[PDB]
Amino acid sequence: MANERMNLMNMAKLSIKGLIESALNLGRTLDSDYAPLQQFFVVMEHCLKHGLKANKSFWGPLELVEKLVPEAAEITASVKDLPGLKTPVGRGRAWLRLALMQKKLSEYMKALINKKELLSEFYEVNALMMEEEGAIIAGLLVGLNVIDANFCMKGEDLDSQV
Repeated sequence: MANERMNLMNMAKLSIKGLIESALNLGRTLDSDYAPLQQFFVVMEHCLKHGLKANKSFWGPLELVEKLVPEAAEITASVKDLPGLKTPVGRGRAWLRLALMQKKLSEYMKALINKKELLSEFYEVNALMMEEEGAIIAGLLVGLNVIDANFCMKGEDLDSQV
């Protein structure tokens, strides 16, 4: 279990660094078609599912966030109202994308890992989010605050000068 954690963290380090470097080279707003970003969401999900106690999957832990950081209220509500979103895993995926758009993911993950008593309801004692790897990942996520992503309508696609 301690090895699976280290592998996931090394997987996260690589995805975070690749996303940041690639996005900076690209220079424009990112959306769902951006492969380095799709990789980040998948790795982040694998990290959040690790050591989950045997069902909201990783959505369970993400729900606690708004109680620790009020600002996460709006996106939490948004996902509970997303058109056709029917599964917890789906809500967890939409929540991650909106958090990345808000440039708030590091803040939300740091708030969670710092409340292991609450997290224990959802994770085993040796889960990534319950261990040191989880804390390193939350710190590494701060670099993603530079990412400009929009998973909805982009104003630049609609504008025209009269």
